[PDB]
Amino acid sequence: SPQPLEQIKLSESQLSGRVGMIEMDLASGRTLTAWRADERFPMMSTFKVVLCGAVLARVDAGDEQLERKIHYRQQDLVDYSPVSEKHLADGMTVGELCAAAITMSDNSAANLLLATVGGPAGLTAFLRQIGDNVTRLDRWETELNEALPGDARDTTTPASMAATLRKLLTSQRLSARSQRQLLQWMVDDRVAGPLIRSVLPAGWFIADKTGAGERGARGIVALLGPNNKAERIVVIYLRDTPASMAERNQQIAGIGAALIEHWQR
Ligand SMILES: OC[C@H]1O[C@H](O[C@H]2[C@H](O)[C@@H](O)[C@H](OCCCCCCC3CCCCC3)O[C@@H]2CO)[C@H](O)[C@@H](O)[C@@H]1O
Ligand SMILES: *C(=O)[C@@H]1/C=N\C(C(=O)O)=C(\COC(C)=O)CS(=O)(=O)[C@H]1C(=O)OC(C)(C)C
Repeated sequence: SPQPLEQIKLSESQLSGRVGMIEMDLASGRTLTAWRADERFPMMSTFKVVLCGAVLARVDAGDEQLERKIHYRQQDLVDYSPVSEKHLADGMTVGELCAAAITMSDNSAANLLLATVGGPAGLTAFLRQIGDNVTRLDRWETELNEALPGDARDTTTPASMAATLRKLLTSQRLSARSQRQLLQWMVDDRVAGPLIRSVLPAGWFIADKTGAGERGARGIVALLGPNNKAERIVVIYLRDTPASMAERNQQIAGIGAALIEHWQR
């Protein structure tokens, strides 16, 4: 593999699209690699991690309980509700909804949670409260995936998303139990976690949330490290490429390979 930056560049050349990437030490916030780190990319389903950070903040304040059962109706459901469509009769707890959103990318679960935090405007307000002045959510699932060229709606930057994830996971804004819960949801991702593990060398930790949207949009927010440790946050977004999903996946994996082969920097 090339050095990480050279691999990132190669991925742009091959995809004809923009890549944005940060590699950051989880414990300290040291930025190791940055590419288009201040440029905007659609969050797609990666927003669901920040969403459940906002839910957890409400739990910590005594304004929410992960146990609380939410009952909902079939007419509430949007496209791709693998977990939530199973629970029309019995409902789902707030914690189950976050598990479904983060680990299954259940869109209706995400919208049910978004309602509880004041919708897209409420989530954006929460982001501002934790000092992210850049990331914004404007729409609900599934319109937030539109990825229109030049549209600032529903975007983050690699730098802001990495800093925000670090704040949620480590900064004691959330309680110890809540930090542990958010981490565990990412560890438990079923959409990409097992696939990623199948290609990672033995000894490498992964926790993640992935996303995909229109116009080639694709992304991952992850924790990665050797010695079975979540050493670094890695955030990679792709936009405005006509490439197949398989090719987008393989380019992201190629960037991962470059990081793994050149880890000590
Ligand atoms: O010397 C380092 C390693 O080099 C190879 O490992 C390869 C591995 O066989 C391949 O499957 C992976 O693909 C990359 C898979 C990455 C998966 C996605 C990563 C995510 C995680 C963080 C967010 C962005 C991308 O590359 C590594 C590095 O060459 C050897 O197989 C392995 O025995 C050795 O320990
Ligand atoms: C988040 O990025 C997305 C959310 N849900 C979703 C869907 O709306 O269909 C997913 C579909 O997963 C598949 C391929 O079965 C999860 S996802 O991460 O792939 C994503 C998304 O919208 O994906 C596309 C529909 C754009 C492929």
